[PDB]
Amino acid sequence: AFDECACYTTRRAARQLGQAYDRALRPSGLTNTQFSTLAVISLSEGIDLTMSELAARIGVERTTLTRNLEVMRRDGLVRVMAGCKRIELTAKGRAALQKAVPLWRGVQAEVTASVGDWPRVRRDIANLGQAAEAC
Amino acid sequence: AFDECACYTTRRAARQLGQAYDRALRPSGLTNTQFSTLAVISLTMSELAARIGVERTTLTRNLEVMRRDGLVRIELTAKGRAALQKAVPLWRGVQAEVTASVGDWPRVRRDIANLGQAAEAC
Repeated sequence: AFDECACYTTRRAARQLGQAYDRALRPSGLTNTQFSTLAVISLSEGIDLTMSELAARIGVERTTLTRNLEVMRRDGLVRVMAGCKRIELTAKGRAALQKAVPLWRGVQAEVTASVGDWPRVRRDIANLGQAAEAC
Repeated sequence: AFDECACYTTRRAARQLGQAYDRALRPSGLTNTQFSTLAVISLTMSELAARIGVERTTLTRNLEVMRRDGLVRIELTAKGRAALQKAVPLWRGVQAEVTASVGDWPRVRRDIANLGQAAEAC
């Protein structure tokens, strides 16, 4: 019975989430990962960060992050100079993020309504991940 | 507050897990995805990719290496089935090790599946 594999189900879930979050964020012109990195930057501001230090925070691989960061800076959402690396939010980035928030907020509410207590489940999942990590 | 983001939390947890499973699967010579493709086939592409939970490009390149390793032909080969069977007890030992981090695994599993399921509906 492989249907219950923690890795499998969580992986399958996360992907479906990525799809729905992408769909919902369509109008803001952001992908879930892009939106994520932006949010992170808007939170931490620019700032000097390692690509691995950033990729880990968003929960992606360096290659994926970097490639995305490229398409993002290429689109004038972020400004990336040398520090490590200096990443900054552009006015346009702030705009897209601001526009994306309500969209992300709607899908978040619609998705986490499938569980009795989201905070509970979230913490569990995260605890499950950190558990895996420490393994 | 983007910490509570269901997409982030899951993606991160998923990654950490995939890594842990990779680590446990080593003796067999498989990755988690490779194991998950074998596992599925024993049971179209976008059809398959969607079920194991990976992108088409990912699935296809993985399918490439695996058929290159003689694991698949889609038919599992003798070697494919063997590679799968060897991984089983390993996956089991880690499946038990990880899920002990939660009170009722079946419940939290349901919640996670419901989560992705909720997304799918959208």
